[PDB]
This record gives sequence, C-alpha cells and structure tokens, in this order.
Amino acid sequence: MQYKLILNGKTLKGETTTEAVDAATAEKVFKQYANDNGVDGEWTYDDATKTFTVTE
Repeated sequence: MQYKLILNGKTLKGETTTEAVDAATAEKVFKQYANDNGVDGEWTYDDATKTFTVTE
C-alpha cells in the first residue's frame, strides 16, 4: 500500500508519498524528510486512510 504525507507548515506546503510495506517504516522517510525540507510539527497517522500530516 502507499502512504501520503501532507505538508502543512509555516510557509512550506505540498504533498509527499512513498511505497512501503509497513506504516512505521514509511514514517521514517516522512519524519526524516521533514528535517530535509524544513518542516517540524505535530505528527499524526490513520492507517484507515493511509495519510500522514505534520502541523507546526
């Protein structure tokens, strides 16, 4: 399955998706990716909607 991370930061907004087998392994990219793009906020995740979101 695929997970989609929505970028809701101060000035940085967009979309990010990845193809992973596990949900937690996918967060590794999204969580670490946040430092790479410059968005660090409160994370969340619903496996029933395959969607992550970081709000700062």
